[PDB]
Amino acid sequence: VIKNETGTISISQLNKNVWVHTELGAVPSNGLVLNTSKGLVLVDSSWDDKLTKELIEMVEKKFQKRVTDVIITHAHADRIGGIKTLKERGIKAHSTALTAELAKKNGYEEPLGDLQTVTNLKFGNMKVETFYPGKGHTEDNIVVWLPQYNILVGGCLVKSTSAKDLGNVADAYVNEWSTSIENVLKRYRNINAVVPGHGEVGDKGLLLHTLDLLK
Ligand SMILES: [Zn+2]
Repeated sequence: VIKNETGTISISQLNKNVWVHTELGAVPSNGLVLNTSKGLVLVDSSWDDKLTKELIEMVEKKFQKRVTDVIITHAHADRIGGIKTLKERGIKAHSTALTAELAKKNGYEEPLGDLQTVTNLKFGNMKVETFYPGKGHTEDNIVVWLPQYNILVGGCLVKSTSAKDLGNVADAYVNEWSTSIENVLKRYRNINAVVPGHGEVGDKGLLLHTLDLLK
């Protein structure tokens, strides 16, 4: 549970090799910091470059290793915003082809577009699975699964126990969103914890909570 001084960044621990990163904008977004024997892996970066830089520098210093990869969960500014920083420092920015094309169309530098519907990644000792469940918060939103701990990073497809709204539904697919959440529940039937795009960590109850919000 290491927070910065002023800047708006904090890092909470869950496992011996998994932490949560939260950054303020008017809404505090979440992400993941995975400590592996080959380097640090992030599930999402931050709102912009300035925040993304501070974030990388904070964890590299703490864990004594380099951030080598980042997985972008969708193309919105809050997730793709620090792409320039990632690209110039040589950090691999993974994403689906869809997320990659949406970032470009919106004027952002593009991530790798290497991820499929189900992609199995392995970082030294760590194993990470990416999964596209269908449209919801956006047309491209994906979730991240850590099998070794049964942890799920839901991104903005999943709302926390504090969200009484669906948020910005401008690029959302409110109809398929319920089916997409069901795809996640069907694929991962035993979840230990769930990390929402915004809000506090939870469990399977976050998905059911999102389903109710979609009614
Ligand atoms: Zn979004």
